[PDB]
This record gives sequence, C-alpha cells and structure tokens, in this order.
Amino acid sequence: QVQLQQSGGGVVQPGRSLRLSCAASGFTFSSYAMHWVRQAPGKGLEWVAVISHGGSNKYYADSVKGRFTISRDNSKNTLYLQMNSLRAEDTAVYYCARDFSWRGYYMDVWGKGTLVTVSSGSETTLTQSPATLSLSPGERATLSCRASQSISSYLAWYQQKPGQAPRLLIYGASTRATGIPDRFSGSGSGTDFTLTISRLEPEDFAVYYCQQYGSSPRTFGGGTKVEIK
Amino acid sequence: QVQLQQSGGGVVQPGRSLRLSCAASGFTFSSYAMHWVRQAPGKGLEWVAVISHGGSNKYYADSVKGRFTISRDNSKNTLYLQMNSLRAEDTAVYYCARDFSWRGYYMDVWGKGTLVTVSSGSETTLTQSPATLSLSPGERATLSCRASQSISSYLAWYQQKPGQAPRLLIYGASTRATGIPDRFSGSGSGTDFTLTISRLEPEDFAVYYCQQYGSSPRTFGGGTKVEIK
Repeated sequence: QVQLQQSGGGVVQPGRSLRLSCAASGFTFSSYAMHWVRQAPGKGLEWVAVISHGGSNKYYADSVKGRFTISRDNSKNTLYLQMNSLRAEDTAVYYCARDFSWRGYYMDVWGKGTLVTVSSGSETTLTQSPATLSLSPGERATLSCRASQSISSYLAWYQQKPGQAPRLLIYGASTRATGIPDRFSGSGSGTDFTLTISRLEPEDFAVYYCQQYGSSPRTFGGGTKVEIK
Repeated sequence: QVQLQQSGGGVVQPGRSLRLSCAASGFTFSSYAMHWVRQAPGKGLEWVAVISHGGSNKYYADSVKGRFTISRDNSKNTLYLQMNSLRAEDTAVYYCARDFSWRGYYMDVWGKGTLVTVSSGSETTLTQSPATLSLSPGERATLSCRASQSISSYLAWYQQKPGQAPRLLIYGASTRATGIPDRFSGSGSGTDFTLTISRLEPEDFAVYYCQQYGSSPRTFGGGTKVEIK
C-alpha cells in the first residue's frame, strides 16, 4: 500500500544543521507535490514548506523562510528538508505529507513523523518595584530591588536619562560614585535593596536599574521609571 | 577626557553577520575589563558579554552564548562584538561599557550606543472555536472555522487521533474524502466554515484542524479537541 518512511530525527544544539528524509513508495512520487508540516509538543499543526512535483517551484512559511530548504530526488523517491540555523522554537514533530495532486493545495497521505529537539546551549533574577513612580520635584523617591538569591551587598545602581547612555550612581549598594550628589543613597544587604532619592531635582526624573555581581552571569533589574505628575 | 566612540550599527536581515566597534581613548585600555550591554527599543537593559583586560577570559549571557563573540585589540584600543546567526529579538541599541576595574563587576563609562535592527525576512488566519468540546458518544459535535479573508470554499478538514499522524476528512469544505463515513459533514463558504460529526463514535474523539488553500502561504487553524465527559 501507499507508504512514507521517515528518518533523521534527534537532538541537536542551537545553530547547528539537521536534514530529514521521507522515503516514498506505493505511488508515482514524481507526479505529486510534497509537504512538510511540523507540530511542537502540545500545540497545533504548523505548515512548513511545499515543493512542486518536478522540484522547480518551492514555497515556505514566513517563520522558516531563508534558513529552511525543501528538496527532492525523484530517482531516489525521497523528500528532504534541510534545517539550518536552528532556534529553540523549531522543536517539533516533523511530518512529511503527500499532496492530493500536483497542485499543492491539501495533503491526503501523511508520514508517521520524527521528533526533533533543539536544546540546550542557576541565574540570579533581580525584580524592581514599582514599575513606574509618579512624583513632583521636591518629593522623595523610594525604589526596591529584590534578588532571587543572596548577593551579599554586591549590587550597583544605574541612572538612565531618556535618549542617553546609563550612568553609574551606586556601587556595592552603599557607596556613592564620584560626581553623584548625596541626595542619592543606596541601602540594603542579602536579597533586599533600596535606592532613595531625597528632594527630587528635574534632572533626577529618569529610569533606574539595579545590577548584581555576586553571581555569574551579571544580571540587571527590569527598571523603575521615575516620572512627573 | 575619557571617551568611547561607537560604530557599525545598521539594518540587516535575519541569519546574516554584523560586527560592532568601540574605539577607546582617555584611559589605559589594556588594564580594564570590557562590557557589551543591549537595550531593545522600549524595554530595559540586557547584559550581553564581558572580556578580561588581557582578553584571555570571555563570558556571555545565556541568550547570546554560542553565536555571539567578544574580542579586543589592545594595540588598536578597540573592543569588538561579532554577531552571528541574528534573530529578530536581537534588535536593540548596543552599548559598549568600560568596567570599573579589571574585575568585570560593574561599569562606570558608557558609549553612546549604536542602533541595530534585524528585519524583515498578507496571510489568511484561521480561527477555530471552541478550543475544547466535552461530549458523550452518540452526541453531535459542531466545530467552527473562521478565515480572516474570504477563501471561496477552498478549505480542508483534518482529524488527528492522539499520538498519530493527521488524516484528511474533508476537502473543498463540502466533499468527503474516500474512506470517511457520512456522519462527518463539512459546510460553509467565504469566511464561515463548519464541521459536523453526527452520532459520535469512540474513534471520533480527536483533535480537528481546518486548513485553507485560497491564498499563499497555506495555513492551519489552532485546532478543536473533541473529548469525552
């Protein structure tokens, strides 16, 4: 009977290349259009590529275009998919499918599928609250930075004026950098950290980021925007 | 004074390579650790890479590791970032930054930044309702498929039993494929489409997908799971 045998599935790391094979028998291979359809574990079907019966016309989905290649060998009766520059999102069960005819409209014969997994290649997460803070000039800003793991006071504070590069304010969670006025003050140890800006100047209205250096890799907080009201 | 001049920013397509330069003056370049930090338009700061003063030790963030490379030329007083296999998410303003010392803990001098954009290289979206449908055997299932654009009845229906490959049920939105019993019936035209499964068999409990072929590229619907209660 009509049959499609699949091979070439396995585990690869991101960036590398994989090639899948779909061996066909029971029908005239060179007279039908051929399809690849993928399905990530859990979610629905995603259409990948189509090739014409002669192999001259090839069409791809937007997500795979430029880095995926559909090909066929009509003397070998085999369909191929070259997968290059592989992302983590490319992790799916890949089905080869024979089209109804040469048209490439819809498929009536499906291969069993081969599993393709792209993985994989500890951190200290910093959370900043609040997200935004509305205040007047003369008012005082209080900013929280919470680490997922104890950092033993190895934390830095950065100011970023809109459109400008970041500027170091506090290093070591207490020490104030050279140039920085004493209305800015860093506080805290372990997991809990605070920046206090007493008597807000118009210059002080900016985005503020905390950065840890107790563990590798170095991470930032999500930021706190201090804006006028 | 202490200065960092940045260049090499621009627009590239996904997959291609870009190299950024950070030219340094006003300090002893070969005695400080060097940082790259990126910021996607709108969101916060993301730490990319660090290089030691001698250039022997290199450390990268998880998202960029394996495809990004940090390097330096101490005779040229220049820091480099080689960006390979570029994703759409890599779109950011890239800052070079001098570390406080050779340690690589935190940075006190920041470059202006260069903008890097990765873009870009019409569709008919199919929506399926409901997501799940709980029914007994003997009951009737009614399934909706809605296209974003009129497809002039060029729609196909697929059944997928759990763990198995998809199986064509209806093509052209009315016609029933060979093998398929007449308790399954497709209906509709233009944008509105329905599959009706009268008197549900135990075999019929599966996931159902609609697929359009009026426009290129070929797209699927999100699926409807028909399950027991």
